[PDB]
Amino acid sequence: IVGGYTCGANTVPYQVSLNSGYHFCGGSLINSQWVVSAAHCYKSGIQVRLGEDNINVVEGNEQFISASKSIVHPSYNSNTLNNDIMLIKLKSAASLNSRVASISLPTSCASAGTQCLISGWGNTKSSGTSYPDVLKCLKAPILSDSSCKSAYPGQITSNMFCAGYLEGGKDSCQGDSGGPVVCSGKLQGIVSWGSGCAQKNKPGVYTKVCNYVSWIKQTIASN
Ligand SMILES: [Ca+2]
Repeated sequence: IVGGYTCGANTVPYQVSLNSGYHFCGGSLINSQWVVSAAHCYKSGIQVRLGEDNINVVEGNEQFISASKSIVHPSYNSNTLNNDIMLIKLKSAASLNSRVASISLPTSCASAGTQCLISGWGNTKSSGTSYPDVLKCLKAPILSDSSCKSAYPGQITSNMFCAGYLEGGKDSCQGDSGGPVVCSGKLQGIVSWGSGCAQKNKPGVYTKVCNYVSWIKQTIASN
């Protein structure tokens, strides 16, 4: 997260870190046994780390649980990042409490102008590299479909929305991928892609979660 703020420990209780020896992507806990992340975060050997603030210090609220199964969206295209969503089932159920909690799925899509909270352990510089140990946050609005398409000609599908600031300076970044965009208490987006980070006229691009709720629910019901 570029241009954000320190969230505060365990204030984003649905935020997870995906670990394969190291933090490599975010995710969102959607019930005691399932995480939503970005398909471009897929790899084998995932440990899901819940209840994290400092990802380099054991602070006392962590739950570390191996993935038992990963399910990349059937229609994920890694070239276009269309359908950039995956589900991860945990080998055991998380213990849910105030610091480790699921985030509600949307019943309806969000609209341009709604403010949302984007979070993660990704890069904090736009012309630099610095990776934080503690969770970072950014409040940002959803942008219009037309401004999104104008920023990224020929690239925005019906499964993508933009959020952030066209002026630059405030965005998600490398290492935030797979993490949440939460708007009025609902998971509306997944950190997906963008040209650089926090560049002028290059807002963040997010997977549009509301398009996937039917797939999420049926997948959970049969797995
Ligand atoms: Ca920790």
